[PDB]
Parts: sequence; C-alpha cells; structure tokens
Amino acid sequence: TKRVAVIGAGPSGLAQLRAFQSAADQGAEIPEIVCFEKQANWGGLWNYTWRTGLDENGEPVHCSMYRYLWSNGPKEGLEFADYSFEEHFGKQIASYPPRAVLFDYIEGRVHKADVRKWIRFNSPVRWVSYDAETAKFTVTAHNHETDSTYSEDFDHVICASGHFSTPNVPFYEGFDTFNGRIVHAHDFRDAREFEGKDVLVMGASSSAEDIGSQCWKYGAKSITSCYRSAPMGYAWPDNWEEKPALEKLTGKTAHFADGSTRDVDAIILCTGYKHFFSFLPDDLRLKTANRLATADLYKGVAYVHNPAMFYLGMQDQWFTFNMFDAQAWWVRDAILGRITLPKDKAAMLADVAERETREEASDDVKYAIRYQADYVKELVAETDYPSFDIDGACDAFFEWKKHKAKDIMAFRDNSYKSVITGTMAPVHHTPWKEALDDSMEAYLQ
Amino acid sequence: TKRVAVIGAGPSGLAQLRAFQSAADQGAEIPEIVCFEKQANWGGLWNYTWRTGLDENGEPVHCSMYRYLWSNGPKEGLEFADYSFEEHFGKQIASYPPRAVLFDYIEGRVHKADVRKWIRFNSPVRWVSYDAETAKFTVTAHNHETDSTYSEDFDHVICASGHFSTPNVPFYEGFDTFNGRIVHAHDFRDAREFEGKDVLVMGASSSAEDIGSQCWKYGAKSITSCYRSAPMGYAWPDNWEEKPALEKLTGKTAHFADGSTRDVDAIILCTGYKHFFSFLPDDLRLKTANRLATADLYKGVAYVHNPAMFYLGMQDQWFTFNMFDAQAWWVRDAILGRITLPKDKAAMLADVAERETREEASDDVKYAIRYQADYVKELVAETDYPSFDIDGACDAFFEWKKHKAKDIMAFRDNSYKSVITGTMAPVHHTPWKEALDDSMEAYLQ
Ligand SMILES: Cc1cc2nc3c(=O)[nH]c(=O)nc-3n(C[C@H](O)[C@H](O)[C@H](O)COP(=O)(O)OP(=O)(O)OC[C@H]3O[C@@H](n4cnc5c(N)ncnc54)[C@H](O)[C@@H]3O)c2cc1C
Ligand SMILES: Cc1cc2nc3c(=O)[nH]c(=O)nc-3n(C[C@H](O)[C@H](O)[C@H](O)COP(=O)(O)OP(=O)(O)OC[C@H]3O[C@@H](n4cnc5c(N)ncnc54)[C@H](O)[C@@H]3O)c2cc1C
Ligand SMILES: NC(=O)c1ccc[n+]([C@@H]2O[C@H](COP(=O)([O-])OP(=O)(O)OC[C@H]3O[C@@H](n4cnc5c(N)ncnc54)[C@H](OP(=O)(O)O)[C@@H]3O)[C@@H](O)[C@H]2O)c1
Ligand SMILES: NC(=O)c1ccc[n+]([C@@H]2O[C@H](COP(=O)([O-])OP(=O)(O)OC[C@H]3O[C@@H](n4cnc5c(N)ncnc54)[C@H](OP(=O)(O)O)[C@@H]3O)[C@@H](O)[C@H]2O)c1
Repeated sequence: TKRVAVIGAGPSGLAQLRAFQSAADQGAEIPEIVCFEKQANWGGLWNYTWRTGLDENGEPVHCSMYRYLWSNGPKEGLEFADYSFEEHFGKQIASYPPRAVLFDYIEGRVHKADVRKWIRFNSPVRWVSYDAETAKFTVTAHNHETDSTYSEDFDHVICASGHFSTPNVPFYEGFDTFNGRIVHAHDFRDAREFEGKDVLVMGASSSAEDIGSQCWKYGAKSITSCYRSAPMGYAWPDNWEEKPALEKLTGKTAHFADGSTRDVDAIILCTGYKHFFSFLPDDLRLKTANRLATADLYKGVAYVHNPAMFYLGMQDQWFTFNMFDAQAWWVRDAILGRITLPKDKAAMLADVAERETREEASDDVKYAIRYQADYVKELVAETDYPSFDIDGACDAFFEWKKHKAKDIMAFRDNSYKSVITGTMAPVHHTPWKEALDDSMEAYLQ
Repeated sequence: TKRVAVIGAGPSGLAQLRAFQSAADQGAEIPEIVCFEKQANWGGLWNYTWRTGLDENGEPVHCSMYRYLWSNGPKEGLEFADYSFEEHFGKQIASYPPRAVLFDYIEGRVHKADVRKWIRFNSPVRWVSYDAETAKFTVTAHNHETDSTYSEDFDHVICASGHFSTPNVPFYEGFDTFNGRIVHAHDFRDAREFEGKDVLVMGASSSAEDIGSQCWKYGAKSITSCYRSAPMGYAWPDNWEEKPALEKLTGKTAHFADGSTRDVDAIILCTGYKHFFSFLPDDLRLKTANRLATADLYKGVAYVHNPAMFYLGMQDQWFTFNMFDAQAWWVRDAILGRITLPKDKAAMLADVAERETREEASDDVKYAIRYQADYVKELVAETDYPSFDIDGACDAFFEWKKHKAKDIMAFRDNSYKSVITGTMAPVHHTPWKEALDDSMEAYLQ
C-alpha cells in the first residue's frame, strides 16, 4: 500500500489526518499514514510549555505561545466546517476563547476521528531525502522514548511543521551590554515578569500588539513600542507610546530615529519568524517570505520542484483552522487521485506568480483578508470539504478589524455572528482586562 | 587522497587541526582536512554570545558561558605544551584570567598554525552516515552563508562537538506557575539581572559553585543552593545557605526535603548537560554518562563500533586543553598509521571496562584528578606530543582544591608555579570580588 508521512501534529497535521480518515469512511482506500511529532502531545503552537530554548529532549522548543493568551481573532472565523463549536462544547461560548479552550476544541475533533493511533510523539524528523530511481522519500526520525533513530520510505511527504517557531532575532548596538531582559516573542511566557517595569516592544505586527497588550494588562509601568515601517497606529492607552525605529541602546537608554530617547527596563523582540526547516535538503526545502502567496507552492500546497511533497499552513494567516482544513482536503485528494497535478512545471510556477501578483495589487487590509478568503473558497470548491459561509467568516474579520480600530484594549469584549446560524455569540462574563484567570474551567464556568 | 572531517572548531577541534599541521611540517603526508563549525568563529564554548536559545541562523546556541566568567582552575594546568602563555602575551599574568583573555590565548595558537583555511564557519553538520561497502562517511552540512546544504565523503570523522551545551532541564512541581525567572545555566548570561533578588541555585557541582558566586558578587540579596546528593560543603558567605533536595514550589515558596521553606525570586538550574548529538544515527552515536571514563571510546577517543570514527573531549574535565591536545595527537597518529587500532572489538571494549573500573575504585577528588592525569600521561607516551610535567599539573590542581576549601569566594586571589619555569605567577591588581570589569583590557592594563 502507498505510504504518506505527515510532519507535525499541530492544527495543520491534524487536519491532514482528519482528511484521510474522512475519506476512508466513505469507502475510499487510503495510504498508510504516519505522522511524526517532535512534542509529547499534539496541538502544535497551542500545546503550551513553560520551557524555552531547548526542550527536555534537547530539541528546539516549538511553542511560541505565552500565559494569558486568548484567541486573537473571532472564533467564528476559524470554526471547523465539519465539527462546530456547538457540537464540541454543547453550548454557545463567547468569541475569544483562551488558549486552553481552543486547544480542547482542536483535540476534540481528532479524538472523535480516532487518528491518534497514526501519530508518533517525541519523534522529531531528522531528515527527508528523495530518490527518483525508487520514487520514494526516505524519512529519518529520532524516537526519544527509546533514544533510537530509524528511517522509512514513503511515497509522499506532507510538511506541516509550522513557521512561527524559529525566531528572527536582530542585533542592535547595546543589546549585549543592556542591564535588562531581552527576549524574543518566541521565548516570552509570563507577562507578570514585567509588572511595574518600562517595557520596549520592538515590532508593529500581530505579536507586538498582543504581547504589548499582555504586559499592559498585567501591570507594566509603561509600554514603548517601536516601528521601522508603518506604525500600528491604534489609539493606545495613556502609558503606551509608539515610536519610530530603534537606533541603539546606550546603557538602558533607547535611542530612536527621530532623535528621542527613553529609558527602558526590558526589551521584547516581536520581530517575527523565519521559515526554517533544519531537516530538508536543497531540492526539497521551501524558501519563501511570510505572506499570503507562498513561494514555490502550487495551489499553495504542492512543492513545485517535487510535487509528491506538500506543505501545509506556510502562508501568513488571517484565516487559520478552516484554511488548513481546505489545504489538507486538497492535498489528500491530490494523493488519492481525485485531483491531478500538472505535469508542466511552467504551469505550476505560473500559478504561484499569479497569486503573488494578485496579493500585491493592493496593500489594503480588507483586500488582504478577502484575498485569503478567495484562496479558501478556491480550495474548498475543488474537494468534498463541507462548504461553509466564507463570506460570513470574512465579515467577522471585517468587524474584528473595526473593533480593534475603535478600542485596541477592549476588542476582545465583542461578539460575532456564527457562520452557521447567524446568531451573535454571547457576551463573556468578565471584561478582558479584568479576566486574569486563564483556565478553561474559569472560562466555561 | 584520504579525507578527514572534523566536527567543531572549539579547543578540541582546533587541537586536531594543529596536530595534523604539525605532522605535515615534519614531512609526513596528511589527508585533506575539513573542519565544520556551526558558529561564525572558532573557540567553541569560549566564543561568547549574548544570545540564548537559538542563534541568528536558527541553530541551537552553543555558548554556555556568561558575563564575568573567569578561569575556573589554575591556568598553569591548562597551558599548551607547544605554546606557552609567555610566548603569547609576553608578560607573566595572574593565574585566573577572564574568558576574553583565555579566548585570545586559544586564538593565538591556531593563528600561528595557519589552520583557519581548513575551517568552514556558519556550517552546522546536519548528518553523518557510514557505508561499509564504500568505507566512507557521508557528512551532510548546511552553509548558512549561502543557505545551501551539501554532502561530501570522508574516510574518517572526528567529532569534537562538545557536551556542555545541551542542557539537562528537570521539571519540579510549581516550575510552570512560578512568578519568577527560571533559567538553566546554559542560558545564564548576566549576573546583574539578579541584584537584590533571592536566588535559588539548583545543583552542587562546578556550575552551581560559580554561577552562585557570580550572583553573590553582583549583588544578589541571597543565595540558596540545593543539593540532592552530597552538599558542596564549602564555608559559604553569610547570605548563602545550602539546603537539601528541592521537593516543589508553591507560588514563590520553595519546599525542601528537610521540611524547610524559602521564598525565592528566581531559579537557576545548574543541573548539568547531556551528551547529545542531533546529527548522528544509532550506529555512530556515542551514548555515555559524563565522567572520566567515557563509554564506548577505546583510549577515550576511538568509537568501538566503528573505529574510523573518533570523539574528542567527551570526558568530564579536570584537565582540559592539554588533554585535548593529547587526544588529538593520538587520533591523528591512528589515522596516519603511526598507531594501529585493535582488530578485536572485544579488546576495545575491555579497554573501556578497565577505565571504568579504575575510575570507580575510589571517590576521592585527588584520586579523580590523578586518574585523568594518568590518562593524559598514557596518551602522550604513545605519540610525539612533547612531554610536559604532568605531575606538576597535578600539584597545581591539588593546591587549587585546597584554596577552594579554605575560602570559596577568594580562591581566585591565589597564584601558582609555572609548569615550565617553576615561578609563582604574579598577584592580580584587583581582588576578584572587586574586579567587576570583564574586559581583557582592564585585566592586562
Ligand atoms: C503567538 C501566536 C499566537 C497565535 N494565536 C492564534 C489565535 O489566537 N488564533 C488562531 O487562529 N491562530 C493563531 N496563531 C496561528 C497559528 O499559526 C495557527 O493557529 C496554527 O497553530 C498553525 O498550525 P500548524 O499545524 O500549521 O503549525 P504549528 O501549530 O506550528 O504546528 C507545527 C507542528 O510541527 C511540529 N514539528 C516541527 N518540527 C518538527 C520536526 N522536525 N519533526 C516533527 N515535528 C515537528 C511542531 O512540534 C508542531 O507540533 C498564533 C500563532 C502564534 C505564533
Ligand atoms: C560554563 C563552563 C565554564 C568553563 N570554564 C572553563 C575554564 O575556566 N577553564 C577550562 O579549562 N575549561 C573550562 N570549561 C571546559 C570546556 O569544556 C573546555 O574548556 C573546552 O571548551 C571544550 O572544548 P571542545 O572543543 O571539546 O568543546 P566546545 O568548546 O563545546 O566546542 C565544540 C564546538 O563544536 C561546535 N558544534 C557543535 N555542534 C556542531 C554541529 N552540528 N556542526 C558543527 N559544529 C558544531 C560548537 O559550535 C563548538 O564550537 C568550561 C565549560 C563550561 C560549560
Ligand atoms: N501573534 C499573533 O497574534 C498571531 C496569531 C496568528 C498568526 N500570527 C501570524 O504570525 C505572523 C507573524 O506575526 P509577528 O508579529 O510575530 O511577526 P511579523 O508579522 O513578521 O512582524 C514582525 C514585526 O517586526 C518588525 N521587524 C522585523 N524585523 C525587524 C528588525 N530587524 N528590526 C526592527 N523591527 C523588525 C517588522 O517590521 P517590518 O514590517 O518593517 O519588517 C514587523 O513589524 C503574522 O503575519 C501573523 O499571521 C500571529
Ligand atoms: N569550569 C567551570 O566552572 C565549569 C562549569 C560548568 C561545567 N564544567 C565542566 O562540565 C562538567 C559539568 O559541570 P556542571 O556543574 O555544569 O554539571 P554537573 O557536574 O553534571 O552537575 C550537575 C549538578 O546538578 C545536580 N542535578 C542534576 N540533575 C538534577 C535534578 N534533576 N534535580 C536536582 N539536581 C540535579 C547534580 O546532582 P547529582 O550529582 O545528584 O546528579 C549535580 O550536583 C564539569 O565536570 C566540568 O568538567 C565546568
């Protein structure tokens, strides 16, 4: 029987397993599926750990999430089309669940799917090579439970290893002598650490917004965020100042591009991540910027230089969970033969070029959201993934953007229409800034 | 011609290059040598970086050294037999030089040797395999300068990748909810961070002693160190208490095995390291405890299951630099044919078993130092490495041990006789406790 290797059991890899199990139930023959996961459990970025740097096994820590993290977008825009929030929880919950609650939801679906038996945990992939003579990938993996490395052959490899875990960590003059903490978002864990401190947050994207907000919520004396392109531009609280580019540090004094200076106690580098695959040779290794049209991926999933290799979730993300589903169903269908890939590499490269050109046609945020919605629509049309109201999910993101513009610190105190019923989610029992307790127990009451 | 791969350009790898260059100068034909180094420069652990976790390229940070680090033992006991301190700096320096000074000394020797041209920097090794049919090792390496992975064939591989860089990081109840910093020694950089703080130092070996001392020197409010075996036992300062095993944390309250408690602000795990090779398959991968008799290494260097593979510096270390030299000369001679390895695997295994039994015969510290001295003596007798006064080196370590027992905080305010001239080194211009400045400049005046 044909064999498929899935690298990673985060939301993407899990979606891939769910896709195959769903086809098997229909009566389709499916390949053998082996999912390799470095961590001790599934969940990907959502599987929280206090650990930073290297894990208990000596492997790079994957987790980039922190304490107090809540859903940063409306949940209504990431609902699985085949497994609703209502089905999982029974009842209606608010629109921005804490990490532990979304983790439960992710896990609930694959528990029902009975796909855990396909996963090997504590088993980082070390290497993948392809031999055209045999038409097989050789996957080398290390099993930390037995301290033994082995290799096995597969007809396909689906890489779902993430791209928000290997940090971009710039050096600025003074970083090495600064008497204070300098920590990348990747290693950030507990906002309580900076209570009563002046925090400098470098960056102007998703992580800067949220980590700055966590530090603010948990009692930072002040937040100073700095940008090198467009400011975030929100109406910040009184103790939050947005400055232009950092130039250098002299002692604990930060110098900015407009000539202004500020003393800071700690620096959090919210400077993003790189696509990094420590386990791939040149001929298989995806090289791309983080954006909505990923380089060298036909239909955003099939590797143009070897289309028997696929990648999931390698785009930057407005949509998340149901985009990964759409991708996983598509990749599944390509492997099963329900979809046939072009034999013309020129055609695959042109597909990517079209996507890049279309992404770049406008820099408008609503255009970007709609662009990715269009991508999900495109993939869903080409498989049996249950169609869902993508326009409705789109409107949720539009409303979410409006809410953040109005009150950046209170945007999580809002509800959105379910794409299934059209009904507004309930108000949560506690305002975000006062909801210091993380637990799922406290959230669900 | 024959080819040798050296993995790592720390003191061990550097000693290996120097060994081969020395033989070439004698008129011996030598193999091609390729040294792969993950970092941007040589020096191994001594090559300091402010970075922790993953480096700028996304690879695990090798550095385990910190600011304010000074030589841990007498320099007279680690002097190269073929390159004295005098020949280098010219003058006579004190006996405990700061990191930056020793780095310069290390650098000095290999600069003179003209071996840098054999080294590829920013080039972590990804994998090594051996094929018996071809009798070749295939080394796969990633060049971060070009973002390109390649592979090449070698007749020998010499692994000098260190074993004090992948940390042992235990979990204790309360670690994940502790409102304070928890950092393994590997990630410890600036003692100033803990000024005015109550610090818990877990451990009772080299790292606990020195990191605890740095925290003390740089103004920690108090140090509580904890042991699970033998206490360190020194006469500690007034604000330093040694406790038995940590049981758990409840909030910031540490509970110990004797029923006592102590509130702490930060925890530094000085809990040691594992031997960890992310780039080796089972049939080549050394598995061993950290000790003086390393498992599965004939003569402490030749891998018993494939003796064309060698390992340097995998022992725990009383002796350092001149032991690595002795090892490197020995491995060189095996490769050149000046030494012939046994064709009897049982004999190689018996060699290791003898070393283990002899190490275990006594737990006395002086016995342990003499044991490794005997190892260096053994290796040096079997090559043309110049013979030096090993007994004198022993006496230096013995004096060092006694100074530490007398005053653990001031042992660095001592001098020792040169192993070449028998002249007591001059006293430094500032007592250790007062010598806050790191610079080599401040040290040398
Ligand atoms: C800080 C942060 C907050 C976020 N918040 C939200 C949010 O609120 N809502 C939302 O919808 N999205 C959020 N995201 C987006 C996130 O990317 C997706 O939710 C989702 O986690 C991506 O799923 P994935 O499976 O593609 O990747 P990941 O979740 O990164 O999972 C990849 C998996 O691959 C494994 N892996 C990696 N290397 C190897 C190897 N060599 N061998 C084996 N396994 C390996 C990892 O251990 C991991 O389990 C957030 C992202 C970040 C960084
Ligand atoms: C905290 C600390 C303090 C110490 N203080 C002293 C002291 O005062 N005096 C003393 O004599 N000794 C000291 N030591 C001992 C130290 O082990 C030796 O001085 C020496 O650094 C060991 O040299 P090495 O080359 O064997 O290993 P390392 O110094 O660890 O160097 C190994 C090299 O291999 C490289 N490498 C690792 N993996 C890869 C890969 N996959 N591909 C390519 N390259 C790789 C690393 O980047 C590194 O350059 C200390 C050790 C520690 C941990
Ligand atoms: N954290 C979340 O809430 C969350 C949730 C889900 C998904 N994600 C995804 O994660 C992706 C990454 O989010 P992110 O905020 O972590 O990273 P990011 O989007 O790449 O943003 C990095 C920020 O740091 C700045 N920066 C980068 N390098 C810098 C340097 N050397 N000096 C100064 N500033 C620098 C960037 O500015 P320039 O624009 O000038 O480069 C940008 O403002 C997002 O696109 C988002 O999809 C995030
Ligand atoms: N020059 C220096 O200052 C320096 C500094 C660091 C390292 N080194 C070199 O590298 C070696 C390592 O030194 P090291 O101190 O870093 O490591 P180490 O010698 O392995 O010591 C580890 C210490 O932590 C304790 N420990 C380990 N696991 C623990 C756990 N789960 N819970 C509680 N305690 C735990 C150990 O106790 P047990 O004994 O009970 O296991 C031991 O006391 C040394 O032999 C030396 O060669 C040198």
